[PDB]
Amino acid sequence: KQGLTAGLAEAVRTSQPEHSVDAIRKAKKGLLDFTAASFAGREDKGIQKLLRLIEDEGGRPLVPIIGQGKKAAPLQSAMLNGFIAHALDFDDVHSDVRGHPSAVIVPALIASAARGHDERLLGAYIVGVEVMARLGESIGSRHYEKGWHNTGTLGAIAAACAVGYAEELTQEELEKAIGFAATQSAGMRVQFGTEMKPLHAGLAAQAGLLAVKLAQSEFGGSRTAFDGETGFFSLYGDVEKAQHTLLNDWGAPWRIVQPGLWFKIYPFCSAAHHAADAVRQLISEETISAANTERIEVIFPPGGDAALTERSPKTGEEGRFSVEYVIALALHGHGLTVEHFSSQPIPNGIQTTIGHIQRVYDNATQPAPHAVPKGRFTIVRAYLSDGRICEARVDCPKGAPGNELSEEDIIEKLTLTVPQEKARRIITAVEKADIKEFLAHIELE
Amino acid sequence: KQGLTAGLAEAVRTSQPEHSVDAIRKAKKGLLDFTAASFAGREDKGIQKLLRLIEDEGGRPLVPIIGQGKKAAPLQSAMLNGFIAHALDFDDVHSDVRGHPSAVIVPALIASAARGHDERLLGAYIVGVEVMARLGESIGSRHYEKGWHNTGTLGAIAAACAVGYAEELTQEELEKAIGFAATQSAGMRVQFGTEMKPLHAGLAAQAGLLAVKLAQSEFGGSRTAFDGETGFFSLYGDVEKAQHTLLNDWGAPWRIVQPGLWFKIYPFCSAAHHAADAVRQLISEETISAANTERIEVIFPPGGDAALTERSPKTGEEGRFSVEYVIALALHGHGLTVEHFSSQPIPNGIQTTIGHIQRVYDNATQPAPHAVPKGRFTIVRAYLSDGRICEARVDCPKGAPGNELSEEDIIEKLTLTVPQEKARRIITAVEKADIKEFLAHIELE
Repeated sequence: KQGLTAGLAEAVRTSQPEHSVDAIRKAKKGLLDFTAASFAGREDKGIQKLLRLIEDEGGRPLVPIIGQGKKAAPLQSAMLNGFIAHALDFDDVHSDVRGHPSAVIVPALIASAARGHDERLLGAYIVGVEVMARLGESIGSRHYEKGWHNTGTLGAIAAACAVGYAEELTQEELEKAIGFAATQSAGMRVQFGTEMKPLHAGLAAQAGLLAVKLAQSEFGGSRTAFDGETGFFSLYGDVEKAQHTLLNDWGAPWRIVQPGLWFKIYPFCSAAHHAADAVRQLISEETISAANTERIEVIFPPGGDAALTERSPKTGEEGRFSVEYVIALALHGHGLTVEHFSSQPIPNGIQTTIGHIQRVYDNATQPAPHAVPKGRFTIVRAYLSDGRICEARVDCPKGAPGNELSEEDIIEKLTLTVPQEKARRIITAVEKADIKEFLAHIELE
Repeated sequence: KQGLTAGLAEAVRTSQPEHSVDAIRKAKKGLLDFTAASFAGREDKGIQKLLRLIEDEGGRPLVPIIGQGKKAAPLQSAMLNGFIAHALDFDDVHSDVRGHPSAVIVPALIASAARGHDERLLGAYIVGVEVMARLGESIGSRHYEKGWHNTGTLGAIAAACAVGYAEELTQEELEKAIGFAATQSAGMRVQFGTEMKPLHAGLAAQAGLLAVKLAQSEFGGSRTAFDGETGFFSLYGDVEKAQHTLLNDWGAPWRIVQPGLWFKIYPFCSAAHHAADAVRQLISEETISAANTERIEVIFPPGGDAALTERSPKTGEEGRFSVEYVIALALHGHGLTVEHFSSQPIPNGIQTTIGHIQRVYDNATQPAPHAVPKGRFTIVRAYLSDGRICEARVDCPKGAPGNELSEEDIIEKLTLTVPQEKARRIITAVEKADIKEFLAHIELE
């Protein structure tokens, strides 16, 4: 009669992710996307606030701060590197997680790898994603609806499990590490729209790393924190659901492959990517523009735009969650790029165009079987001068599983910030599973 | 201020605790009890596990680790000193908090006072207790019953508010710090019976200190984390209750005075202190002993022993939550002292005596008007040869508000560990509000 805590600890401990060629390939691509997203945010001012904070605390310079040209202590690095990866909303997402797995897991593993077992990082990454996906599937819808932020609340446990795999924790050590992570698990969706939201990823990475370090120190703790009427799932979610779903069909195929990580080509809310692809198609094929369009209708399935909470953004940052701003920015001839999603105010011409973009809801159109997320689509319809219309539909955006990034796409995202030579050195280190060389290259200056 | 977050921030910011002579006296006594509890646990092996961890991380030696003879970084010191204060269950309790306020608040304030504003520490301590008491009152009974550990889940916000008062944060900065603390709030009762339970106090102190440092760094965050249907009280407790109770009659009377901190004379669960007082009375006045007692009946009102979850402890640590062990230990002629509540096994003779002690429940006996906690009493009845019985009743144990420690009790608790001359110098520094000298003394080199 094995409880959920022991069940998860055993599944993690005895995993053999390196036996899956596809999962290893996907983990290498994940390291490259994580690096690209972190580099693209290297000038974000929140990073400097956090660097001044940890410099005031002090710490041994052991782990690189990605893209920042310095090192810091392991737990400090986990906080910093999680924030950096998530700061621009340019990092990866996972449909099971309903959140951002690599921004939590990879910082924890970077801190572990800088200090041993780096030969297990890729496998640990696969296992970490496996846990976070399954936690997201198991916790229940009410968890997010009530106000918890999955990236934070499930990230600490997933990071503890990834690092626990990497460091070859015993069954008892891993059970305790899971409980040490669960008893720190936190993060509130009220922080959305502020830089505390990406900081949740760093604090979750830090909490999971601390959980492993406590277990390795022989610190005492519960071995059954998932179990019972006061266990983690009863407290934060749906324990019946977790009992049915958490461990079923563990591993191959790994969740990092199926349903798979989605690597973003746009630095804004994944829920706007369909519209972004569609309007770009219309601008390319039909030469539409803000000047020649009277107005726009954006068609979602009911609830498809729930994450796009900004209908009248004033800032590029607020515009990250506005399908109106995404479409209007493209119609005005601008790239859907990092520089246009900052705290600077949206110019008045684009705001005028935003006022001519409306959302409508279509409960009859059947989503495509390969849609990401499942059941999602978006149609963009432009109204031109003489009553003419044109439309484009996207169900699986570029970068999502089923519409994967090309070789060249990965290189392009990496070279947003660094020369071609740097990006190629990074790619080669990752291809060779040379984690020491990877870590050396991603520090930058 | 309008809304709960702004309201609490304003209540904290504009507090004038220094106008309350009684509150200042109580805060000084709380500092001395915190110090004595921390000193008494200085040999705890968990402390060395945590010291090795933070030494591996590194940090500037800025803040004393109480009783350990070294300094560490502010956030590290908060973690260490909260653990140290709570490690033996010898630290203070508060009925509104349903938890251990000083083990959270004083570590955060020590880290803040070591870097300035030390003249505000005593006031900040009062304000911190005010917040944690009100959170414990406002969150609702279901919070603890569901499985959350109030010391952990309410401590970060209380510590952020104490340090925010000490460092004179603005209204906006305090609103943000409250949210930075709330979005980290965590801690599960499944960790009871392990040293992770006292570590919750340090992790809460650390999270509250981080919240203040983020607000001071101009880090972005929600200013309304208590408010709305995804706010802290809706997520973790009873938002209706909090709307009625959180801010009402603030600071009048200060909760550190009424109902007041309880300073323990025994290093075990407060709920056993009545029985401890009673059995000692019986041993003193009637010369009962393990040898001449057939059996014991211990009488509680319904629910009075709910916290005493161990009826058949195997170790002194488990014995901390066993009225049977407390009574049996006293009957066998041993002091109710730190050395008898360690992880070492309970000897077979004491276990035999434990088997002769039964709990019974009396719903008719009226608690005394001065009972602490409200409605609580304990009667100890000893059955001797020839059918004789003797009984002793305790309603307000020594150390509880209304039956406060003498000066001599305070010095005795301090000298469990250090010579009388050292303790007198510590007390003198606290009496004069010489916080710098106090901080110098409690490092123990």
